[PDB]
Amino acid sequence: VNSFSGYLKLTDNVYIKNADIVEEAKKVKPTVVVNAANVYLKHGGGVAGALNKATNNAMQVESDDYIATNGPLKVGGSCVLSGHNLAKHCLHVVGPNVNKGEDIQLLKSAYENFNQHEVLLAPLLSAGIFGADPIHSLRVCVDTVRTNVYLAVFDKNLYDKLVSSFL
Ligand SMILES: NC(=O)c1c[nH]c2ncnc(NN3C(=O)CC[C@H]3c3cccs3)c12
Repeated sequence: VNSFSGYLKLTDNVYIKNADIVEEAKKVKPTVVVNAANVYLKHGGGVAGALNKATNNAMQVESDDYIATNGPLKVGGSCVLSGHNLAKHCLHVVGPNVNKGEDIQLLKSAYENFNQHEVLLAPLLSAGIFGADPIHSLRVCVDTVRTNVYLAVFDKNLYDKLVSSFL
């Protein structure tokens, strides 16, 4: 039994809510919040910009040090950094950005990173401003992640569409 409230059960291990992941993080303080990152950990907009803003830019400062030491991530890859005031840890996961011309088949690899953590609060990878089909992303999530995932989808119309079309 955990502290997530109001989530709609989709499968054995996947749940969903119409909420801002940032506000969910401030309320639950989960062990792991997932960031929808890019390979440079440049947190300008989307989920990343919103999370980073909520940390008063501390996420970006930490991320710049990480990149200076380790270089960029891979598309489909991840790294674990601090969750700052929002969670114990932040798992920065790079889904492919179709609007940048990145390869859609890498979305499954991106979701595989979730399996290294027992419970996660997460956004819908590669959707929104990342340009991929959100129905496809939810499908890949449910078919790839085996650990317990609490998905927050900010857009109300999209949330309703995702629930109503889910198989
Ligand atoms: N400014 C924002 O994008 C958000 C701020 N809080 C959020 N909490 C949940 N989801 C959000 N965005 N996203 C969707 O609505 C579906 C896809 C997902 C995205 C993932 C990567 C880029 S956008 C946001």
